[PDB]
Amino acid sequence: GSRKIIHVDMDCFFAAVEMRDNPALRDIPIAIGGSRERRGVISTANYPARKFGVRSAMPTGMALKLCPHLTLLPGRFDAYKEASNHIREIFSRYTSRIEPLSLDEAYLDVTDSVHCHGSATLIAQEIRQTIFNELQLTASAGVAPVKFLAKIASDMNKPNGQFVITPAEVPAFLQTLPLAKIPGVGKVSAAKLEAMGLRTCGDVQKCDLVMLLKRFGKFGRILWERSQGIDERDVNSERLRKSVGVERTMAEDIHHWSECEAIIERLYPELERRLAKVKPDLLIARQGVKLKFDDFQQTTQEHVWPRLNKADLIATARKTWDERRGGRGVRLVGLHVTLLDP
DNA sequence: CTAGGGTCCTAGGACCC
DNA sequence: GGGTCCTAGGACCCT
Ligand SMILES: [Mg+2]
Ligand SMILES: [Mg+2]
Repeated sequence: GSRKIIHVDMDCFFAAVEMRDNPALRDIPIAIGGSRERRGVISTANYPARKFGVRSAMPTGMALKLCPHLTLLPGRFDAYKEASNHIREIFSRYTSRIEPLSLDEAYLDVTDSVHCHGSATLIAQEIRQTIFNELQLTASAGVAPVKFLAKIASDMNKPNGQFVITPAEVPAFLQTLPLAKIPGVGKVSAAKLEAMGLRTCGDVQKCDLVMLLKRFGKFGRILWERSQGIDERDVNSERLRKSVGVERTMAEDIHHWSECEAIIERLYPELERRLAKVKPDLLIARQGVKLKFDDFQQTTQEHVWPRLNKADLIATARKTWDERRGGRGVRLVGLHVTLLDP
């Protein structure tokens, strides 16, 4: 009763696309991200930039101090979306059991596959080879009996490689696996887990489920399970978008409602155009706004509302501006919509 | 020196039974 | 007091 799960993951995705489309970028350090003047961050970087320590989510000013010749690119999201659609279609040639997790990656359940003599290892390799043909981009892959181990595995032999974890290999792999590598255990949780002496799955295996449940709730059950290789989550090909949002951080903080209003007027057409692609009649479940202050606290306020409406967003932003700004400056303004249920 | 696109979980009061 | 909706906030995911 053992499933075969593939996780496919594109290498340096946004950067790989820019280098394909402009070979002059192949061997110099490059990164997609907002300039330091726009208070931006790195979305991702190629391997020459990563050599300098440039990483995703690094403030761009830090990236540039580490790597002064970093070439900064704004991003071509239709180019990325197009490569995303193309790899998903490549995935469909092998199975319909496809759960995309972002533009550049997906789980595949190939348990019931007839391709490559039922070998999940060869399926993954054929998929990666096919993606290199056809798109001139490379991908890595992970093969395992459950989702999270497959997703961990695709990072281990990257770029342009794969890694297989058999059931026989699961207990050795788990024993020294850092908790922070489990998707969904982030910096905050890893630091709480570290501070009680829990660093690895082998550490958590020596723990009581009842204690984990008291101290972490449902998360403690996930921790307990994952540390044993337990991950019964099914590959689900039927997930749907639940929200759409548009926000911008300005180059300088704002302090006047007129400035905030001016920003919303430019945000709103963009929110409308994006909603309309998925919901032509603009019918929605909720809409709302987001401010982030110069002390980096953030507030959202949103409400039931039947259809995208600019004036109500302005009104709501006005209340938020007056009712919970407390005189600090504002670095981000955002608009947001919750989609209807079906 | 701290983005923008999102998902999921938690938690209190409202409301309904 | 138990479901469920409403709303806010936050950890976390991807590049
Ligand atoms: Mg990737
Ligand atoms: Mg990815």
